[PDB]
Amino acid sequence: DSRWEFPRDGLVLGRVLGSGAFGKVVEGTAYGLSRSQPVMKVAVKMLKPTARSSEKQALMSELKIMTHLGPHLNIVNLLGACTKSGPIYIIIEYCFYGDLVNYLHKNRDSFLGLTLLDLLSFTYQVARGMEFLASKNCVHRDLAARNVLLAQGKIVKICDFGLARDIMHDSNYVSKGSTFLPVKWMAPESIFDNLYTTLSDVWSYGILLWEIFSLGGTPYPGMMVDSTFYNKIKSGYRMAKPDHATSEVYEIMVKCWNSEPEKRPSFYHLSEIVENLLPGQY
Ligand SMILES: *CCC(=O)Nc1ccc(NC(=O)c2ccc(C)c(C#Cc3cnc4cccnn34)c2)cc1C(F)(F)F
Repeated sequence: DSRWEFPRDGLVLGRVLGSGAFGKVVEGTAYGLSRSQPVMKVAVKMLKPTARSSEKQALMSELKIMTHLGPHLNIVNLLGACTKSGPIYIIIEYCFYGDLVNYLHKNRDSFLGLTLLDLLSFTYQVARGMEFLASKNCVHRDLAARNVLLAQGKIVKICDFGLARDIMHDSNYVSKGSTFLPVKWMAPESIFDNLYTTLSDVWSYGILLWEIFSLGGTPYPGMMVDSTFYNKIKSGYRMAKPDHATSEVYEIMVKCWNSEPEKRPSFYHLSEIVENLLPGQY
């Protein structure tokens, strides 16, 4: 679609927010990208010179998929793109607080500020975002706190850095076969039987909830991903309750970690359940 196209001379590129082996996301400023906000801060995903044609095809397809998702409050907001007469730029609205892991770490010590209600809100918003993606038949496959951004007003924005994360030198991604995988976030059917569904996303959402209510802890702390780890998961091992989880929130996580995928709750039902834990009703 040509509606998305934005001229390069209207885009200022700044510091790198994140980089992988062949892609990167840079902070930027866009001039004339909105009539109402003629000077607006953005993030821009682009390829590095290192990238080959396979990684260039993936960026164009990523743009194509993002155009077809349409907008949702809890997904990163696609604003425009640069495609003609140059390398592909994907322009997204800048999320003030950055990624959720670092946000949780920065606010862990002053936690009562950051409140339990804020954590419940993040939990609810992610579920609403994942519900949207599922409705578009998009399986995330890498849902984790590191792939959740936070905009001002404390609004969750699910994202996927993809090529802009160095999964080869990130401890959260374990070598398996030809590539590196977020094993500690993956459902057993994904690890051992290579099945990726919304229901496997629901497992990852449970791991994400553990991240939130541990205030950014590493899942299965101390445990290396090895054959001992793999066998524990198949045998029904699950993480204990994080410090700042209520019993209700822990029960939600355990439901997400059912060994049988069809027994995990939908992202829609998850939204309702978390809603009843929040004060007030709309
Ligand atoms: C169906 C599966 C699917 O579509 N997954 C998917 C794949 C790719 C994305 N793309 C992004 O998340 C994305 C692209 C480009 C850019 C620039 C950004 C960003 C950013 C940003 C904004 N503010 C900050 C602050 C610090 C660091 N980074 N910032 C993101 C998305 C998806 C999705 F899962 F959403 F569908």
